[PDB]
Amino acid sequence: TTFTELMQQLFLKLGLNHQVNENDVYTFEVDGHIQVLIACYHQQWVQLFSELGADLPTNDNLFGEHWPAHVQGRLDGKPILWSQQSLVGLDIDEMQAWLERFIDDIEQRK
Amino acid sequence: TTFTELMQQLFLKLGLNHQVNENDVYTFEVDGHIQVLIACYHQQWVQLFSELGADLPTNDNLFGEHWPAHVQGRLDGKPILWSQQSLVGLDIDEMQAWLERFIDDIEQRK
Ligand SMILES: [Pt+2]
Ligand SMILES: [Pt+2]
Repeated sequence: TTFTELMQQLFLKLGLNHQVNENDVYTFEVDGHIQVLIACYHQQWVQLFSELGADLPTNDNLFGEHWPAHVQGRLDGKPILWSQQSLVGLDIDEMQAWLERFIDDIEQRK
Repeated sequence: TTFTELMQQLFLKLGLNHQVNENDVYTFEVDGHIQVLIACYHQQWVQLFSELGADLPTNDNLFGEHWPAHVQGRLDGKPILWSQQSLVGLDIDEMQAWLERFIDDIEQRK
């Protein structure tokens, strides 16, 4: 199905409150300090995004730890974490696991 | 089809010589200075890998420039570039374009 269908089914299932902006980007907060953005690009890629605060900028950024990989980047000089995967074949179960996995990773870093 | 089917069809089409090792990793050289490794992990992910020499380690590593993204990492303190995408939905045409695109990117950096 489309990104929104997936997104809806996702939040409507996990009973989590969400926030969609004008550009069609979903946001969900973990506890009270973790914000995760989820957008779809070019009708194929699902992007995850979350800020890290003032984490250890020294990250080798190799693939292997996660599938897909969690990449640490520099935005506004400020540390961020992102993950991407194609929509094709993406089921609600994989979506949930990927998120949990990304959420988990965020905490361990912050 | 499987990774190998794809891989074969790829090299057998572009008329490029290749080299498969013991771990089932394909290698292809561009001109005489560019080596690209292609492996499949967990029967789902196709990984691209190539060394950069002594490039500018200062890379923000944001998504957006390419789909999928070309990530710059540190392996053995030495700069590398990688890209990953799921096998599902992956056709020989996308494979070729992704490679060309990765190859291109390597050159511009080295
Ligand atoms: Pt597009
Ligand atoms: Pt596996």
